[PDB]
Amino acid sequence: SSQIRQNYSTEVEAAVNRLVNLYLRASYTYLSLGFYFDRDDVALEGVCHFFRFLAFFKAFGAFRLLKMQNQRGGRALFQDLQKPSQDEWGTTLDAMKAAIVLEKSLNQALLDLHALGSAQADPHLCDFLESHFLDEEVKLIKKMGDHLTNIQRLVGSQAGLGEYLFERLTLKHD
Amino acid sequence: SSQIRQNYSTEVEAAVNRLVNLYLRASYTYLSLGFYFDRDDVALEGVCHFFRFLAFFKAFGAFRLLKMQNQRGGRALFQDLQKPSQDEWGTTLDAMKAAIVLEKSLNQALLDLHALGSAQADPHLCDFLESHFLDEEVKLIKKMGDHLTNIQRLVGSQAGLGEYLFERLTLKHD
Amino acid sequence: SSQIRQNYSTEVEAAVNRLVNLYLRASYTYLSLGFYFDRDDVALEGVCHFFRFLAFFKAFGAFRLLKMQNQRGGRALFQDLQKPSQDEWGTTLDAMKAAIVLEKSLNQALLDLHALGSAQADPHLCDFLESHFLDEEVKLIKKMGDHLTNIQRLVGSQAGLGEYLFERLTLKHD
Amino acid sequence: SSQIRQNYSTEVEAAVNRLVNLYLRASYTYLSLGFYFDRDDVALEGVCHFFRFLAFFKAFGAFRLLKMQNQRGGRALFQDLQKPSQDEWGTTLDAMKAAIVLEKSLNQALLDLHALGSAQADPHLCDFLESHFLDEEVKLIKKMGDHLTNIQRLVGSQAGLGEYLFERLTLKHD
Amino acid sequence: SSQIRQNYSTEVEAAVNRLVNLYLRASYTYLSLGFYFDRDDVALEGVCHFFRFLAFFKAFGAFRLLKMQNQRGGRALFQDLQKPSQDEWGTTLDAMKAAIVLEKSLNQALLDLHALGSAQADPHLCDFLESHFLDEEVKLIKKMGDHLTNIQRLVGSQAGLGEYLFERLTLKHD
Amino acid sequence: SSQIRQNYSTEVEAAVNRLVNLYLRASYTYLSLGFYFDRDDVALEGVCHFFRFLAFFKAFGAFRLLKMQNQRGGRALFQDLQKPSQDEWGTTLDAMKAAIVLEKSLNQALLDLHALGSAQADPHLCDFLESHFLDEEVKLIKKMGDHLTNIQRLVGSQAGLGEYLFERLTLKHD
Ligand SMILES: [Cl-]
Ligand SMILES: [Cl-]
Ligand SMILES: [Cl-]
Ligand SMILES: [Cl-]
Ligand SMILES: [Cl-]
Ligand SMILES: [Cl-]
Repeated sequence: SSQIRQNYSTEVEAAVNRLVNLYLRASYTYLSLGFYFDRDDVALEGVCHFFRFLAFFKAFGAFRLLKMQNQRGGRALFQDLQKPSQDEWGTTLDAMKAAIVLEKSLNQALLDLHALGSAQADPHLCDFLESHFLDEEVKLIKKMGDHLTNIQRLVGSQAGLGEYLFERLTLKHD
Repeated sequence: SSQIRQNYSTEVEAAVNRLVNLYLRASYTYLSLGFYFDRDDVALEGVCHFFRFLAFFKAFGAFRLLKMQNQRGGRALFQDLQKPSQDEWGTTLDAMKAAIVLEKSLNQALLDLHALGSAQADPHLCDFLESHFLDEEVKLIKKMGDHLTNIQRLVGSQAGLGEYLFERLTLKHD
Repeated sequence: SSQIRQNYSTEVEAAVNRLVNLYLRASYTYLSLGFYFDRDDVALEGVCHFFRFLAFFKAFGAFRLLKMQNQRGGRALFQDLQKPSQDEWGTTLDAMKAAIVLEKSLNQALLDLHALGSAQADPHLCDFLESHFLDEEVKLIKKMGDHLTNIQRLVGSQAGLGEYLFERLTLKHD
Repeated sequence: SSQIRQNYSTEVEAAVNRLVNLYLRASYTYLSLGFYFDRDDVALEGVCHFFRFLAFFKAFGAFRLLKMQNQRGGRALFQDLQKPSQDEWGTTLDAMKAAIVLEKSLNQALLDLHALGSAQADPHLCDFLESHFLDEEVKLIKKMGDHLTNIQRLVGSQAGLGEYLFERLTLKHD
Repeated sequence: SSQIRQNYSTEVEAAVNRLVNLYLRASYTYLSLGFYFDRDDVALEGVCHFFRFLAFFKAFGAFRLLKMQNQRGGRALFQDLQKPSQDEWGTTLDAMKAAIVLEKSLNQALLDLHALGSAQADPHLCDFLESHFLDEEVKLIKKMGDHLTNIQRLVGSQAGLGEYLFERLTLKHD
Repeated sequence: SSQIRQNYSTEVEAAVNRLVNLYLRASYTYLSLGFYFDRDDVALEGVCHFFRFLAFFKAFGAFRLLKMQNQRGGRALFQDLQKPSQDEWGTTLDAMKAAIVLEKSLNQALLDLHALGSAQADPHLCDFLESHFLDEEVKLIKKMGDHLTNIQRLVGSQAGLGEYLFERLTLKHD
């Protein structure tokens, strides 16, 4: 079969392809979230920019996984990409909750693939995830949790005021 | 008649003169809105600056239309410029609603003139509007809609606080 | 009434609004003169540029008056802007004569408002006109008189030659 | 409904959403083509880079369409993204033929949407496609046709030699 | 037939080839006008330079049309280029009148090809002409009309003096 | 007749006009060759660029001849420009052979005009050709001969491979 493949199981190869799909689905979800916040009747630029950046970031993750698949002699296989779970995303709070849920699911998938790699004595795979994904993911979830907490603190009798202030004073815009 | 005029109908020539009037009326309306927000008892600099800029922008549009009238061999004809519809403009929300109404009317006038040009097989006219007015107008209306949405989100028990915060954190001032 | 208004009569406030109208009418007249000289069958760029600049200059004068109205606690009130006195402006000589007539009328209006301010013991108003309008106006009328004299000297059996040479050698173009 | 929507038909809105799907599907197809050419048993870097760039370019096209949908007051709706038509793409020639087929299909979709816009008297839509998509698409198809011709000229008894030389001397690598 | 041709009619292809011929004929006419004004017994450098530049400009137009023909998959076909209508071009006025006549004929040909493109639902063709030819042509005809008017104003008892002054003070030389 | 003409025969004047025609015909032939090699089904950029440059170079030669005609007091006379000998130009080899044939014909025409000048004791004419045309022409024919030899060496069982390699490694492209 492959002239380069070594210590690279069919199980890991398949799970890498599945993880690419999950990252591209996440990218697609973030594209939808970003354009929702760009609507004239939502109009929260800082939220749009936050999710738009994550769409690019998740696509980059898929690209890195696909590059690694080839470096190890595996074969990239693509599947249909499921549309995002929602067409409208509600409030900034609703969206940030959905994002944390998505990220925890991606994180569990990274942890599951790491555990498979460990079980299969594939240290290149384990290091790859540890070096390029696990800490990036922990840092992103921490940031979303921080944001969630600030959004929640700003919700009261005055939800619109809080939603505006969060977008203007925490999120990057211009 | 003209040594240069070619494929330039009397109907388009007249409609161009009418459109100049509409743009200058819009400029005048924006001058009034700007100075209203500069009043010591209104005092919203960011709103003043927003409308003052649009007054200049609409005058520029009229200048471009008049330059084109001459480039095509038509004759600029000016009519009286009607005073703005109001002497006092209410809240930022009231003003931004009035501006969107004005812009939609200008947009319909651009679309009507484009349709006349198309019907008269005048592609220079059509391209002129498409290249210098149609997208500029769509972009401006999108921005006003975004602003309207943010102003509306900030209205509640605390309308003054919201009006101040919008002017300070969304609109350009200094 | 106003939290800032002091020593600012209703008569001066009204006369300031009237003077804004006169300056905007003058701006409009200069816009018409400029585009007339831009016609393919007139084609005197230096004359077009001269009047176009005056259109901007007169609008600036109206802006300064409106800013002052607000600084004093008065209320800007806009009226319809009458179309210019002519649709076609004749020769450079005819146009420059019309401009001097317009400027003398604006000057008389400045002098009349100054006299009202003096009579009402409003030195801020008097100084405002003296510092930003009276000398600017005298300088502009002197320049137009100089131009008129040169245009007249160039009129003879060869009026077209003189009109061309004045536009090329006295007026700014490029 | 929308505070900004004007002259924007439901038919165009739906067709824009469909066109976004087509552009994202094209991006996905190009991602697959690129990683196929990055395989250790294919190893044609210049071809990988060509298709990888087109994946980014087609995603950019979808982003521009989605931005426009919002600028016009329409609502972005996403659908499932179908996996590419092939898992393996054959030779450079096979791939370049598949790309031209894909591009002609995207081009027909642009032309169809332009015709709908024209029929609906939507000049903003027509100009948008003309200014940002029609010529870009014609230029890309011309380049692929040029490439196809050069690949074909290099096919003979020595197909591998030709495939290597095309990748090294025509396509960008490093 | 062509691997790239799409939505490109035989009628448009033929009309593009005809238009190339017209632009090259115009270039040739301008070459002749330029060298006539370079004669020692004509000696009007500014007029020579004006027409020489237009010869280059019209050739550039033909080059752009030929590039587009290829981008669309059509086939460039060249025909004999007819010599200019005159061997001697008379006065600057005679020449500028001939140039405006030539330009109006080229403009009508552009408008005719645009109308054919519109009728054939070929928006790439329509946009190409609108973006690279229609406004350039309107601007050039406006300039020639301006020149004609100035030349005419300078004709009187003293035609030679006027012809010299126009060449020295309006046209670019050095 | 001419105030400047001296030692400039009617025979040389006529032959100069004929030579201008030949150079412009050559320019036209090179324009056709260049656009043929730009076809999507030919696609040899380096060959297109080679012939496109020669089209410009031959037009420059005609311009220099026309400038000289005027410097000597002769009168430029233009004739119809015959279309190129072919609509399709075959292979790079076929085209380069046609170009050498064209250049040898231009060279013979230069030599014939030089011999006429010598016979008529017109040393300005002789020097003009020697200084600006004879060596340029010898250098160009040497380059085409070098190219012909390299194209011929690359023709064998693998003509397409050779044609590609010549265009990529000898001719300038980018
Ligand atoms: Cl499937
Ligand atoms: Cl009236
Ligand atoms: Cl009224
Ligand atoms: Cl679904
Ligand atoms: Cl023939
Ligand atoms: Cl003939």
